[PDB]
Amino acid sequence: ELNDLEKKYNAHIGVYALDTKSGKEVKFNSDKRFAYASTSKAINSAILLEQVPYNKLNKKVHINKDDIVAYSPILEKYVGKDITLKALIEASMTYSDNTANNKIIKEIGGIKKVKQRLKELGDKVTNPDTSTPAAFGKTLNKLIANGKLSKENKKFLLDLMLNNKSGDTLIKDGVPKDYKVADKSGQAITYASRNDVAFVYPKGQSEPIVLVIFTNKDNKSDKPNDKLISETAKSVMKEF
Amino acid sequence: KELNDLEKKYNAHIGVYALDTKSGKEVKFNSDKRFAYASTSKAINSAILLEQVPYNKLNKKVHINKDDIVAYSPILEKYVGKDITLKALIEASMTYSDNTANNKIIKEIGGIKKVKQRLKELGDKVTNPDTSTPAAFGKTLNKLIANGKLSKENKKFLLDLMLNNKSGDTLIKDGVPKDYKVADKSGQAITYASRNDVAFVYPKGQSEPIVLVIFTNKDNKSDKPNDKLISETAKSVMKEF
Ligand SMILES: [Cl-]
Repeated sequence: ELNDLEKKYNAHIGVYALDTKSGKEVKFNSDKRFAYASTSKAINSAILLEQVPYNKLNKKVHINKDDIVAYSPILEKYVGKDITLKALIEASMTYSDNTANNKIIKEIGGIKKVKQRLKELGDKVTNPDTSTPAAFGKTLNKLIANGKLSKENKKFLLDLMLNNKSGDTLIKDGVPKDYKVADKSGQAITYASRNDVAFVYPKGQSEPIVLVIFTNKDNKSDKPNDKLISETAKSVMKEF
Repeated sequence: KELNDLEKKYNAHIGVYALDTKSGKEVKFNSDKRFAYASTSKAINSAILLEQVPYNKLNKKVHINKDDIVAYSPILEKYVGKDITLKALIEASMTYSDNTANNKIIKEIGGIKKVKQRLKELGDKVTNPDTSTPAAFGKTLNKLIANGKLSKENKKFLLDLMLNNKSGDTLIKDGVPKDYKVADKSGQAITYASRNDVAFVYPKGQSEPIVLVIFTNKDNKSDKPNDKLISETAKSVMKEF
């Protein structure tokens, strides 16, 4: 199980899983801080979807040269063009586009308005760099799984997660055939697979198990442990 | 135990130097042997910058571009096209062992040539950017951080990071007594089996620390490192104080 997986891999593992149907929790270093990478992009996209209706997603934003930052694969092709908010959220959620994320936060009212929304949600732990498995899972439940998003803005966002290929070797490989997973992978720039979060849907249950899995090796940037994350998922899934 | 025997038990090479800065008492075992180190040197570089920047001035910001980014930069990869302060680069280098934060701290000092010159000046003529010895690295952390020139502010800012470091848990912090306070920085090579820990151990009742340096590598480099070795080395060495 989980401390044997610390030994097995020589990694640290932080888990927080929450069945929202029953209130049941699985923890393990839940109150320890990890650097979570692009999984914050799922938060920033849902807070803008709280304020913009699905029909108003056809608003264009103008992209100019100074707006573009490194590791933007879609938005580097938009210097001096306009793009809808919808296509900014697909680029940030499918490609982890950095320019798309910056424009989505600009559009929320700057990072202070994101910080403040989290204080309102009751998360005094998450900051743009690090959070704990526990803080993050609760924020994800309150904002996406049991939040205030319209039927249509929440199907839009979950289908981007449901149809994402990035972490089919992480929580997705780890659960049984018949569970459906909607995940936001870490897809970190400078080091290999380390984080993954998901909404796991039991076959015959509409409510999700929220599952946060943050891991740390330290200093080995090209070794992914896709299998430390799918093993940790398997063992967690027993509890439900 | 004996240290000779832990090498025998875990099939490892151990280098260790301990100095009680209160009495002046040293423990040595493979002291003058050279080991290639990595992230334990981030605490040396953090201490040379805090020697020329007053704590109130740590809010100064540097701009990050794509070309500063290097591999395993857990925190700074989220800052391309952004500024970050100097108190924040040091916390990312010390807490998360971020490599863009370390390189930017070295550039602030004035580069590797001024890190060299500073060591030379502290009397360390052994350490180079590649290897060092347990004895050289131990006298250098003592002369820069425990009996150095840092302000009170900056010496507690730096040790609080090392004290609340969750990546050194399975190493020195795990082998000492229950009421020994341990402030450390870990390190481990990428390409072969190697595991290091340097620390400032505070025995109950004394405010002077023991400086502990433990360098280790498995005799078969293809072997997975075992954190237990550092833990058990630390336990033996502490019995000598
Ligand atoms: Cl990641």
